[PDB]
Amino acid sequence: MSVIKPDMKIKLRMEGAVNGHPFAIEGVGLGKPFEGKQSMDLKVKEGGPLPFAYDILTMAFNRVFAKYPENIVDYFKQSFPEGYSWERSMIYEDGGICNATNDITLDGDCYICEIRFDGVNFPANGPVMQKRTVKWELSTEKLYVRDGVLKSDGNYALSLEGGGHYRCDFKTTYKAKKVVQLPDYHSVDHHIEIISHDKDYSNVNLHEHAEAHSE
Repeated sequence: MSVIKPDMKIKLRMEGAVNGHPFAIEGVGLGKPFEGKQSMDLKVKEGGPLPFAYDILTMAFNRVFAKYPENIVDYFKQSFPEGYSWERSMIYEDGGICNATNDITLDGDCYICEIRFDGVNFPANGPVMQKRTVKWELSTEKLYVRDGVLKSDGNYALSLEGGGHYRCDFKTTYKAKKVVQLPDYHSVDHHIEIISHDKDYSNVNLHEHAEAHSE
């Protein structure tokens, strides 16, 4: 509790590859852990202009920024100052698959995030490589306990240019770096949005709003 403040800073770096194309992105941000809101400025440092849709990256760019009611255990605010890491697979319906990890530490009032992101098998004719995505729809993450850690699933969808949706299945494992109380089964609704961007998304402002529920 005492380590989590109403306003806290974010620093992150992402390294990765999509279809073998390497890149690196750094971010600085700000968030309100109790109101479940955060914003960040992201700059592509290497591998730009990115030849794939930026939207496959945005949910990789921290569940401490989610509004939790008093009747649901908060795995994430419990884990600090030591922090926690996660592991995630994102399986798109045309066979592209992204794996990603994130190690989250706290230094003072600033979350430090190291992200590895690796996607493969995106077809050259598909919405990702041709940059035909518009936005993520509202995403409901379902969290449950297995083997003493916290897992989650999600059936998410990107709306496309010209209509229709592009489905992706998310599978996440969360691992706190210290012993914490484990929550019951519950949900978190996420709204993610690219607020601003330049010509080739070398500069992007990203916003997220997340709230937890269980009834």
